Order: sequence, then C-alpha cells, then structure tokens
Amino acid sequence: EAVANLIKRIEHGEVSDEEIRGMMKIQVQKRLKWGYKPTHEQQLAQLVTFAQSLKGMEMAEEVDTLDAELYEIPLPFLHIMCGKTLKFSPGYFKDESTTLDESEVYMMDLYCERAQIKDGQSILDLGCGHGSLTLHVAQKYRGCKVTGITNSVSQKEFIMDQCKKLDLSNVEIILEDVTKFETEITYDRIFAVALIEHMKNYELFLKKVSTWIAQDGLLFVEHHCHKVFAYQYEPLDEDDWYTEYIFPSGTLVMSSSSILLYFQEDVSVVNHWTLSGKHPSLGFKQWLKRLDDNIDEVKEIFESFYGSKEKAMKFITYWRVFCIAHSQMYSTNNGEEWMLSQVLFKKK
Amino acid sequence: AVANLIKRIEHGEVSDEEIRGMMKIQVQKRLKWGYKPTHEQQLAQLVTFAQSLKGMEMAEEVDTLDAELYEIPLPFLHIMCGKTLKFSPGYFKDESTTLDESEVYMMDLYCERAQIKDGQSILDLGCGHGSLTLHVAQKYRGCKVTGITNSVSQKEFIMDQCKKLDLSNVEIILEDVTKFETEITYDRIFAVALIEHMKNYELFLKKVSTWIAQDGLLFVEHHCHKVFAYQYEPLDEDDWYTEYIFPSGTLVMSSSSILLYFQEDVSVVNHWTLSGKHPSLGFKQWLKRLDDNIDEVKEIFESFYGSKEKAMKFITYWRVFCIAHSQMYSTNNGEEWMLSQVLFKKK
Ligand SMILES: Nc1ncnc2c1ncn2[C@@H]1O[C@H](CSCC[C@H](N)C(=O)O)[C@@H](O)[C@H]1O
Ligand SMILES: Nc1ncnc2c1ncn2[C@@H]1O[C@H](CSCC[C@H](N)C(=O)O)[C@@H](O)[C@H]1O
Ligand SMILES: COc1ccc(C[C@@H]2NCCc3cc(OC)c(OC)cc32)cc1OC
Ligand SMILES: COc1ccc(C[C@@H]2NCCc3cc(OC)c(OC)cc32)cc1OC
Ligand SMILES: COc1ccc(C[C@H]2NCCc3cc(OC)c(OC)cc32)cc1OC
Ligand SMILES: COc1ccc(C[C@H]2NCCc3cc(OC)c(OC)cc32)cc1OC
Repeated sequence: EAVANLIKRIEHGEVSDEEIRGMMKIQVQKRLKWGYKPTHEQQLAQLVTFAQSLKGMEMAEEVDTLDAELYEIPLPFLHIMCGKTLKFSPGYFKDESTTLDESEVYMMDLYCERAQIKDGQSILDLGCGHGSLTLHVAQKYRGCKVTGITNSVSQKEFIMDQCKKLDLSNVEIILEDVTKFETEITYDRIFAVALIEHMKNYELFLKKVSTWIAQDGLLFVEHHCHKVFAYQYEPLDEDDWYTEYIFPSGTLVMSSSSILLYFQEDVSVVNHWTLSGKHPSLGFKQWLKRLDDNIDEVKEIFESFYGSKEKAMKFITYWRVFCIAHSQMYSTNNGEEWMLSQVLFKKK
Repeated sequence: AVANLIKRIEHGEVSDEEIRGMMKIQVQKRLKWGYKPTHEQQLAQLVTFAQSLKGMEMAEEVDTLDAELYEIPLPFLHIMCGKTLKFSPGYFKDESTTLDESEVYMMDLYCERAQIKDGQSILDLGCGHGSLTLHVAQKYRGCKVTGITNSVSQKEFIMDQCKKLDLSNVEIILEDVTKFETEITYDRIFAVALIEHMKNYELFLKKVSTWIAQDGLLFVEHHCHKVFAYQYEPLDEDDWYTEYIFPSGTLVMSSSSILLYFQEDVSVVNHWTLSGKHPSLGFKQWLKRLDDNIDEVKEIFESFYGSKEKAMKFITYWRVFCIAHSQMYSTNNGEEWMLSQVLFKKK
C-alpha cells in the first residue's frame, strides 16, 4: 500500500488543511456505514458483543518504553495550544463566542455541579493531567482535600509548582499507574475525566475504582463516544491512514454513549448525560487557531525539544492534523454522532 | 365525541381498515411526542422518567369492581391463543410460522438465553396459564419448576394439566408477587410480560433479587418502545385509544434501555431485542382465530358476561386490541415498538 507514502507527505507538511478535512469526512462516512445496522436487534447485539469482549481484556495496554515520545508533551507547547488551565479534554461553549479559557471553566463548574461537590469533601482526580480540575476544585473549595493521580513526573512537578504559586495546601499528587495502584483510602468524590479512553477492560477498571469510593460517595466519569456504537480503532480497509497516523501501536477503544450502563457490577448509575459533539469540535478549532497564531514559538519549542527541523515538523503537523480531523469528526451531523458522555455512579 | 365514538365501538359499528387508520394517527402523535431533536434531550427525558418511577408504588393494587378487566374465560383463550395459551409474543421464523410454532420457538429461545440446565430450580413469576412453566417442566424433567400467579383459575388450569400430563415437578403458589416473601432461592427466575404490570421497577427488582440463588440468573422480557418510555396518558382530547384500551390506574410503556438504569440489586449479563414484527404477526393470528371462531366466541362470552350486548362489547374490545396493536408494532418495519429481553445476575 501507498498509505506509507501519503503519511510521509503528511509528515513533511505537503497535505493541505482542506485535504485533511476531506480525508476525515471520508473516514467518518466509512465508520458510520460500518457501525450502523438496519435493525435494532443487530445494533444492540453489536454493542453487547463488543462490551462482553472488553471483559476478557487487560485493564489497559502496557505502554512501550520506546513510545515515550508519543506521550510526553512539552509544557511550553501546552501553554500555547491549551487554555489557561491546560485542560486536556473538552470545554463547554455556551455559544460560538465563548473563549477557550471560558469554555474550560464552564465545563469544570459543570463537573462540580453534576458531581455534587461540596466544601469539605475528599476528592480524587484520576488521571489528573496538568491539574486543570484538581486545581479548579482545590481553589474553589478550600475545605476540600484534593488528591490527583498521574503517571507523569512532569505533570506532577507542574501541579506542585502551581500549588506553591497559588498558596494551596489542600492538594496532594500521587505519582502512580492507576491500573496498578493499591490504596485503602476511600474518597467522597472521584473524577475520571478523559481517562476511560486509555482503558480497555472497563469492568476491571470500575471494579478497582469502586473500592476507592467512600460510603455514600460518588464517581463522575466523562468519556468521549459515539452516540450509538463502540469500536476498536482498527483500519476499516487497506486505504485507512487515520488509524495508522493518529494512534500508537497498541489498540484503543471508542466507547458508545451507553456502553458504561453494561458495567454496573460494582457501581450503579445515579445520572447519565450527554453533550453535543459541537463542544469538542469548537475546542479543537481553538487549539488549532492558537497553534497557528504562535507557530514560530511552536517551531522553536519543538525544534529544541525534538532535536531536528524534520522531526519538529512531523510533530507540529501531527497536532495540526489531530485538531483538524477531530474538529471535523465531532462536528458531523450537527454534533449528533460523536459527542460526550458523563456518568455519575454510586457504590454497589 | 370520543365517548360517542367509543359507544360506536362497543356496539361494533366501525370497520377494521379504519381502526388501523385511527391507530396510525395515534402512532404518529406518540412518536412525535416522544422523539427529541438532540440526544442530550432524548437521554434526559429517559433518565427523568426512570427517576419518576422510583417515586411510585411497585404496582397498583387491583380493586374488586375491576375483576372483569383481568379475568379472561379459559374457553376464549383456547380459541384465541396458541396451544400453550402463551399470553405474550411468539417468535416467527417467517410470516408462515404458525401461532403454535411461534409459542414454542419463543419459549425455547427463553430457555437458551436464560441458560437453563436440567436439575435447576426454576421460578416463573406471573406464570399465567403456565405456557413456560409447563414447557420447562416437560423439557427439563430434573428441574423443579415453581410458578406464581394471583389467579385462582390460572392455578387450577395448570394443576389440571399437571394431572393430565403426569407432571410431578411443578408447584404453583397462589400469591400476589408484589407482597410475596420467601426464604427459598432459585437458580433461574423468569419474568415474562410481568413488568408491564409494574411501575416502580426498583422495588420490583429489589424484591426479586433476594430470590436469586448463588450464581443464579433472572430473565425479563418486556415490550417497549426502542427509544423512549411513557405512561398511558391521553395525548390530547382526541385520544380515544388510551381511554379505550387501558383500565383506570396508570400503566407504563417501557423503553428498550430503561432497565439498564435499575441495576442497584441485579446486574445486566446480556440484553437483546426482537423487532415488532413478531408481536405484530402474533396479534394478526389472534385476530384470525377469533374471527374464524366468532360464533363460538359469542357463545362463550354470552354465557360468561350474561348478555348479547356485553358479550359484543368484550368481543369488540379484543378485536380492536389485536388490530390496533398489530398496527402499532408493525410501525416502520417493527423498528419502533418491539420486545426487550434482559438477563440479570444477582449483585
Ligand atoms: N495508567 C495511568 N495511570 C495514571 N495516569 C494515567 C494513566 N493512563 C493515563 N493517565 C493520565 O490520564 C490523563 C488523561 S488526559 C486528561 C487529564 C485531565 N483529566 C484533564 O481533563 O485535563 C493524562 O494525565 C495521563 O497522563
Ligand atoms: N401482583 C401479581 N402477582 C401475581 N401474578 C400477577 C400479578 N400481577 C400480574 N400477575 C400475572 O402476570 C401475568 C402477566 S401475563 C403473562 C403470563 C405468562 N408469563 C405468559 O407469558 O403467558 C398474568 O398471568 C397475571 O395473572
Ligand atoms: C473529545 O474531545 C477531546 C478528545 C481527545 C482529546 C485528547 C486525547 N484525550 C486525552 C489524552 C490524549 C493523549 C494524547 O497523547 C498524549 C493525545 O494525542 C493526540 C490525545 C489525547 C481532547 C479532547 O478535547 C480537548
Ligand atoms: C407485545 O406483545 C404483547 C403485548 C401485550 C399483550 C397482552 C398484554 N400483556 C399481558 C397482560 C395483559 C393483560 C390484559 O388483560 C388481563 C390485557 O388486555 C388487553 C393485555 C395484556 C400480548 C402480547 O403478545 C401476545
Ligand atoms: C489514549 O489516547 C491517545 C494516546 C496516545 C496517542 C499518541 C499521540 N500522542 C500525541 C503525539 C503523537 C505523535 C505521533 O507521531 C508524530 C503519533 O503517531 C502515532 C501519535 C501521537 C494518541 C491518543 O489518542 C489519539
Ligand atoms: C397490564 O396490561 C393490561 C391489563 C389490563 C387491561 C384491561 C383490559 N383487559 C382485557 C379486557 C378489557 C376490557 C375492557 O373493556 C371491554 C377494557 O376497557 C378499558 C380493558 C380491558 C389492559 C392491559 O394492557 C392493555
């Protein structure tokens, strides 16, 4: 296949933004045609069969050490592309004039409302990133004790540095792989925002997390999804550049909006909401605009960090393609195909 | 005007093809009521509806006066229903599958999907005239099958069949399932077309869950709309269907995913749907058998109800019920109203 040569033309910056958008529209139509079935009997069977298949998998992929480059993101680059809180997950846009910074805070206040956060609670933020929600909650609720968990040394350093600058004493960051983490502490409220996208066996994941929920505590999960069907990211045909270009070697899963309803052995659902794909679509447009508005500094950051002009171009191109393609994907059919699912769980 | 039309109905004065036309109007209004322009709104409607059920009684307690709306004479059921008297849909392999075959196909599908193994203890909640109770008891002679009904005539019929068939592995308990208490547990529990009598599914599943033995399974079949749930409230002042078909006290049309929100005490193991073509085809067969035997049906109803007029009223009711619901379940190739089967384990 000449997928390899198309990918090399992408990596050298030879493929226009509109061509990328058009390529993604084709990929979207292929995936929708693959996933939709003529009868509900078949549609449901496909989802239940998929859910059952996850129950025999590992909780998550062991990331190859050689693929560290695909996971570490330079902080100066995130300061440019992301909003002020470095949220690595969608914002909430009240309209198309909402700013990226506003969208981050709007969404995090929505999390606090839907997760029923109250001052004084113990809070666990699983996969806390650069601390957008951990620091949001810790600043808002000075009586809360907030614990964040991340497997990234540089993320933990950044958050503890922010705690110093913001004079917060109510934040702890644990450096651990959440899939191996052993604790007997229970928490009043647990957040798992954009963490499920790293997992495969949701059953094993939620079993482990359920042991960390206190009596009468709650677990709030946000996952991006397709409205109807779930799938592993595998090439649809011999022409599939998307799966090869965007994702690392290991196999990951696109959830559906209902799939966690089938994983209620150890937690049970209190509430379940969705938000339109328009919100992530707008977010990725703002990420791309910020990248382009600061392209000279982005180049200097990546040339410095990655060690050559060629490899820098490859990674700048990757992030631009990622924003372009996923802005297009989430926009599909006025935001009613790919979207966001939020689930509130109680223990047992 | 609706009360006038209903009185026209109860006397038998409007033909069949326009009963379908009127139901198609009703269908279009319900679908327009239920569907929302966004998934956010559609889901919120379902979650809100599910929460509303948790503020209700488990089931309406049935009064003295209204026994006429629930007692169905056995000779009539022998005419209308298939050979097992299944009062729930059959499975049609094609449109030439007979009513009798559809009953057995569907009950073998229940046995497959509920993972019945010979020797298990089996509980059949709301067993009716015993279609599944007697099917399982004869197919799996090492099983002990217990059926629960609140109907004396149903219990009497089943026990008569056990005598005729020399079945020694069946027990029928005459009890209100919503009040029943026992220390016995069961490897397999069936609830086929029972939750359509329930409102607070959370209380219902909480009670049933205590009856599930270690590593046992509960199998629920409910008719439903694919997407949204609703109470049988009239849609406007031109809705005759809701007033005509349903008794006082409100019942619930479930949605295909609604029991996924009721997993406090049981956990979903599997979940299937079958299209509305199956119940649609079954109601057509019920209607055909009624019509082909109408003089005998008149004889049975005149004896039981006491007059030609009242017999005609109840005959008309059953015909309209079959016509209207064959039309309803056929909507959009059976992709609106349909059947949901859910397999639960104890949580
Ligand atoms: N096994 C694992 N253990 C711990 N953290 C993990 C992990 N797999 C992924 N993560 C972390 O999960 C996060 C997903 S990105 C989202 C971060 C944050 N929830 C936000 O919304 O901004 C990243 O911080 C990643 O480092
Ligand atoms: N509270 C209650 N206690 C016991 N039986 C009940 C009940 N409410 C309804 N039922 C019974 O539940 C049945 C619903 S009809 C279904 C009968 C059988 N499952 C079949 O598929 O043929 C009726 O037999 C009715 O008598
Ligand atoms: C649905 O909206 C979004 C979907 C995905 C994202 C980014 C996505 N999730 C977090 C982990 C993660 C990690 C990645 O590698 C470090 C990554 O590479 C593109 C992408 C992602 C961000 C989103 O909003 C900003
Ligand atoms: C979806 O397919 C069906 C739907 C409803 C039915 C009939 C419905 N369910 C059982 C209890 C029941 C009891 C009734 O009165 C005692 C009744 O009167 C119409 C109707 C019903 C029968 C069905 O198939 C035969
Ligand atoms: C769990 O979600 C993800 C986790 C990791 C990744 C890998 C991705 N991380 C950012 C940088 C980068 C650069 C690449 O090559 C320049 C590349 O090539 C494959 C992949 C990546 C993607 C994810 O979802 C899209
Ligand atoms: C639980 O599901 C049901 C239970 C009971 C009923 C009531 C119904 N039973 C059969 C005979 C009959 C006759 C009537 O008037 C001649 C009548 O008028 C309203 C209603 C009925 C309907 C149900 O679902 C449609």
